[PDB]
Amino acid sequence: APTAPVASASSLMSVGYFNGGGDVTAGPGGDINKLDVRQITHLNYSFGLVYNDEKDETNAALKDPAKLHQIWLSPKVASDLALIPTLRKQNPNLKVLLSVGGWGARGFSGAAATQESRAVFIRSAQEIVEKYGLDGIDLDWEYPVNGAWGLVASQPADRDNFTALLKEMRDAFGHKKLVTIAIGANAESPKSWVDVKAIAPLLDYINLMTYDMAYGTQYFNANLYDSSAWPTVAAADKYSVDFVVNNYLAAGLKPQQMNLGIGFYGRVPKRAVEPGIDWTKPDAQKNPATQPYFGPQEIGLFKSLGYDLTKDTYVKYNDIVKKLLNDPQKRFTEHWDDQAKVPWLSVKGADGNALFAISYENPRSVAIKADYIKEKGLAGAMFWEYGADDENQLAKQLAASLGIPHL
Repeated sequence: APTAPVASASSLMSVGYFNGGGDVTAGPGGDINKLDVRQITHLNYSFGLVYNDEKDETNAALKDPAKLHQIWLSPKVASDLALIPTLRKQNPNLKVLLSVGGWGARGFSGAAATQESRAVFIRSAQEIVEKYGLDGIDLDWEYPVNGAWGLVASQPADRDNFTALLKEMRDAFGHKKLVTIAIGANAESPKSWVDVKAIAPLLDYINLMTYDMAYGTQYFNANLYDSSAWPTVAAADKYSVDFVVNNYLAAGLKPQQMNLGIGFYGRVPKRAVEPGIDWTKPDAQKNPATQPYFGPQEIGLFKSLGYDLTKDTYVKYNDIVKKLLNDPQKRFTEHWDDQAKVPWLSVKGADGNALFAISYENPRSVAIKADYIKEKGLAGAMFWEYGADDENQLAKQLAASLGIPHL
């Protein structure tokens, strides 16, 4: 122990995404004038996009050749960023970052390719951070090298180009603005996509996207540990939050550099609606490891509730409460998994059998993830996102369980 006491240690972090830009699919984000920021230490306003020359880009605004490699702010994003000072009144020590990228956002591979292209991107970030009085920039490139399985352009040079982009961004911003990233759950991310040891000293912290695991042959979307009763069939699909954290610790990231991402939403597992393939098998597609257990009645049920499960499986927590838990016909039965430490709902099939419909986060499971953050010595939590929460209930539980102090 020290010979003299030290000042009060700063609290754990809670980094909340506010998806004010929205999507073309989901429409614009929420109303920044109604946003309550009392439960967070850092706000990631999302998303800025990247002007790019990828052939498959559909956003015509991003194709301006005069602005290639710069950051694009939609009208809604630019309007909202001008309103940041009004949020600071609720939480004067709040740090606000602009997040650039997101799932399906093109342009990083080209922007990162050369010192010259990186310099254009960085100068754009500097101008935006300065002119809107932000505290820093967050980069959500999904993903260097892998390209989110071909969804965005990618090349092997992305790995070391990403390091260079972050190093040159830190050089330009200095030590008085924040630079952070979101990083994927996939085990291949630290192995092949991102040089975590090289980038960690450049970044204020790293947000782990410890969610979106309800794919392939896996049932749960953000199980803390493996579920004993619902095991994943193909080894490459076997994920848990603890597995992801341990992968990044083994790759050399320190606990104090990582926030644990929490999803304020649920997913219907892809295993319900699409054959799950074990790619290690011969004739893998001919002999699926799992087969869909939803039929037309269950697909139609979700359609009647506003979800086309062939296109997306995402259900906001507020809609889980309103449409599923509070379904007037009480068609969804609630369950708890003792090892995954998350809730899940079943529906009765046409054959009368209970079927695993969706796993998600509730206050109980969020409190458990907060206690795990404390147990593992992590830096705090990150969450996606305010517009999916139900009157900030998950954000409030998270703050209470982490001990975030009040104003």
